[PDB]
Amino acid sequence: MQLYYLGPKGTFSYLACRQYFSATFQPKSNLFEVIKAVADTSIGVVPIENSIINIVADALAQQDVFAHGEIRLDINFALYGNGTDSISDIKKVYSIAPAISQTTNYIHQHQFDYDYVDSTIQSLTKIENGVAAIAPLGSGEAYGFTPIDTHIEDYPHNVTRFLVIKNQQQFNATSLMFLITPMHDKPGLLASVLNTFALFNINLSWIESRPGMYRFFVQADSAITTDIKKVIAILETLDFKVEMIGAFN
Amino acid sequence: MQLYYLGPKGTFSYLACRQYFSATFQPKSNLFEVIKAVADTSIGVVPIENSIINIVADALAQQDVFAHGEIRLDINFALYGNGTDSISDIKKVYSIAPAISQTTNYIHQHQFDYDYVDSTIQSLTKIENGVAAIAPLGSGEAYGFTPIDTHIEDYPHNVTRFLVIKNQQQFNATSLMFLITPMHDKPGLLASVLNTFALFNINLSWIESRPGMYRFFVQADSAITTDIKKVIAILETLDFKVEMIGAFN
Amino acid sequence: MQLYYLGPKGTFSYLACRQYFSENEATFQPKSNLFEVIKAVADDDTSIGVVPIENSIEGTINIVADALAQQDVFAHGEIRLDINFALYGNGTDSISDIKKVYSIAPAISQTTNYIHQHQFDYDYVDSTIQSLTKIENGVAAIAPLGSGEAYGFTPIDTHIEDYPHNVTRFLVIKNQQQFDQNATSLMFLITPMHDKPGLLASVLNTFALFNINLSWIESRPLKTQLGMYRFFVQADSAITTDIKKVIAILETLDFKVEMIGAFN
Amino acid sequence: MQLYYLGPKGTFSYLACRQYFSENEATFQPKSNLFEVIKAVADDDTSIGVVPIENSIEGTINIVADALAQQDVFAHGEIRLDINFALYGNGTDSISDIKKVYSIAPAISQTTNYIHQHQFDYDYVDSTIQSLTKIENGVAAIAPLGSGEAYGFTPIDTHIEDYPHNVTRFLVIKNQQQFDQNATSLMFLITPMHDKPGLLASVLNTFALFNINLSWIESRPLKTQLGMYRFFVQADSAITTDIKKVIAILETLDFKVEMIGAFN
Ligand code: NA
Ligand code: NA
Repeated sequence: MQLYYLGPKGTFSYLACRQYFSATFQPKSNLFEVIKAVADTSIGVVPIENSIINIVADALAQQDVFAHGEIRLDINFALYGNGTDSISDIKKVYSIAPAISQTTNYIHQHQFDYDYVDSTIQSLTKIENGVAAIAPLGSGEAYGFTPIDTHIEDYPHNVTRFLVIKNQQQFNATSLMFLITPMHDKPGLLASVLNTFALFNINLSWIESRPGMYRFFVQADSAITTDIKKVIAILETLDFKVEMIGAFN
Repeated sequence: MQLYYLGPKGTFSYLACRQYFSATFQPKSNLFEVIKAVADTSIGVVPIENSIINIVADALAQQDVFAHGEIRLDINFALYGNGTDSISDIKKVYSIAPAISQTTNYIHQHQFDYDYVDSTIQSLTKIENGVAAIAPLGSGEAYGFTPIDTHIEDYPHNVTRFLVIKNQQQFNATSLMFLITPMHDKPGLLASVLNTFALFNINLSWIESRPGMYRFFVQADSAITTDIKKVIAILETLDFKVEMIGAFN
Repeated sequence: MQLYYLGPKGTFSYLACRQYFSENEATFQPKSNLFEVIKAVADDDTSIGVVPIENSIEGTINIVADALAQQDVFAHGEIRLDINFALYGNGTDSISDIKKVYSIAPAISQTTNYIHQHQFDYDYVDSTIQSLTKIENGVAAIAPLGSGEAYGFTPIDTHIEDYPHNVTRFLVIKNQQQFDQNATSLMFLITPMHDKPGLLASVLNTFALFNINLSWIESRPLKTQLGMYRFFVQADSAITTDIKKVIAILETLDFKVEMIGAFN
Repeated sequence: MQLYYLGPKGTFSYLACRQYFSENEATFQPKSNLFEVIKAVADDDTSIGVVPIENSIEGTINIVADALAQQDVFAHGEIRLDINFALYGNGTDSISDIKKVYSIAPAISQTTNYIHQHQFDYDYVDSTIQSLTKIENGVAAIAPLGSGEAYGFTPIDTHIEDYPHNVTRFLVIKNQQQFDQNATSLMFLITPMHDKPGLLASVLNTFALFNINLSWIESRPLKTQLGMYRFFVQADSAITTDIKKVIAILETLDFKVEMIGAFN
């Protein structure tokens, strides 16, 4: 049971693999390579919402891969030092760009100097007297480093969402993921779609547009119900191609 | 007139700077750094739709930066060789991961071996006898390289969209960009919004959700009109915070 | 205090007045037609009137809806009347004896399956008391259930209506515009200023947004211009912030909105 | 061929029949009430009937709407009649001479500002010919414009209605259900199977989706159950693919849909 995910050890992907469903781990260098692998009858963990995905949504649409589960990662950044450098000894920090913005206020509270690095790995490289790396919690410790502080990010409940993927359309599910594709351009296509679910009061937890026409990624809090089959009928009558790409709990 | 954008010379950002509004160029290492700079009373070019942006949408929301123009880049990949290696001499190619997926069929038509590289710069490094780099057209030539072929991507009209940004809320505009933020959670908030514009038949060219609540990025094909002021009134009555973040032609 | 309604005695209006009011807290004042009823309420400051508003079986509610639109009169309550009928005869006859019935037109129309099942011959009369005067051996009157006993007659048969849940809704009306004020249903007049496609949907979509039920929706033509309409709507809500929201939205959409009623 | 309508001669129905038909392609058959009209059309296979459907000023359209719902009768066309009135007198009198008018109730209600401006005293009569019989020195009849000249009288004054664009819409009805077939407006009966909030909006929202205008929307109560309704809708469209789409959607939403009319 090969579990393909974005590596190396210590990424968000790996953290969510581990911290959630604690199973032979197979790290991949980026996501194209993890989707390919999954699409051998194996498993994959891979982000969809707000990561630090075109590719993912896209393979989901190709029917190369299907979503059987969800995992929501508590985004969290730590500060890693050289071993009892105390926080007040940190002169300078090193982190990738998206993480500097996640933690820009922390940098400021403390008036750290800072600059950028291609990797969290490279962040760890820079650690020395008066130098700390901002990286995800649970991640510096893969390579023997101990946080100076933790929950470092400016905003309190930032979350990334991860899908469990397979090459198996094998979906008692109580959340459903749909690709809804317009067969022609007209005004208000997204509106059509949202309104059809809202007829039936089917709450949509997540919705996404992707290509100047767009197709639609929607996720609904509800089981396979007769109401769901109705909105499907209506959408098809409205000219939407409808394929279910996820079903889970 | 410092023009801040994502570098180095030969990125999509730079290409759109150049090919569109052909002006003192100031390349930046990534986008956080270009938004900061813009937010000195200067200019910025920066992508919003489908790039190969959390950060961008986010600064637009902070009112740190405002959009005064649009540029749509014809995505396009070329094949760069060592100088009359003909296409049939290419054994292997090197490119970043998102570009391999853009061109996966081209790789296959020709049965190239392939692997990944951190950069287009690094792609160019690998060029030798029997080795070619897949990179954006107009980009290998910044560093003296000539395409083996061009329009290499699998799908024909992929496009990225770029905003012209400023630290100036100084908006005769005929496209309008709004941040619409819900003051509370209830079902169908996005629906509310789309339906209000559709009352007035105001076509929305682009719409985006971002944070488990969401705020909304919408762009409307219409001027500052009395109808637009109406939908604004309605949205405020519905409890949406409304700020205009873009206005252009 | 005056209670105007459509007479003569034994109409459905009259019955609604009996069901819903004491004779010893109102003086009953029958009028000849609905125009007169509304006119009397309009001019008598210590009056109410009871007037059909939904599912009349005789005569149009438009005249009532127009009085309300022009604010000649105001709605201060509603009452629902079951529309049921009986067969009234000579005290002797059984149903097997009846050869012929006489009835007002509205009553025939509601009891036609009845009339047919029984193969009665029939003819029309101008009023229920008229009906009653045709009674003799083998002749019956079809009348509002309980109207024959207002004149000293007895049914041969009752509950003879063809449908069981036919209900006419009446308004209790007054010439004063000041309403109960823990009101739990609201009536609005809503008038578009310009012609636009989908005006009614607009209105209904707005109330749905705040999940507020409409128990009644009526339209009437402007009459001052071809093609234009106004809307009558009754909402199950007290006057709340949600309600002020829909009015604001409707006004932004260029409808004028006015409360024409409020009660329980 | 029979043309049933509400009499006697000189009603608005009668006038609509004159405006819209030859006497020499129909035999005119007045009936006493709308129930009789609909009943005659229902039983006469070579018949039409002309019957009010929108903006009646006298008497309810519900009976017509119910006949249509039960498919006793079918709509094969519509005609619009201007509702206008004249003052009819003794050939001698001028308006300055008139002390008193007599009129049917519906006519008083539409000419009341008129009556008031001129300070006529008035009273009611049961029909326009009755009106006409009250005429003498200082006494006039208010009647449908062109109905006095059906009996040999002349107006003292015309176009005396208080509003200029009051229009009653009539249906041309038949007991056969087979329609014109380059039809450009469609009438549907649409009935929900279950009670749900926002049923009417559902229907209207569905037609809007395909940008199809509704020129008329009416509701009627089920009557077999409390609380339930059916919907009458007239759509400006021929029978197209868009139309088949809305019906499919409506049926998916658990309405039954049936064509009750189709014409131009
Ligand atoms: Na009953
Ligand atoms: Na007129």
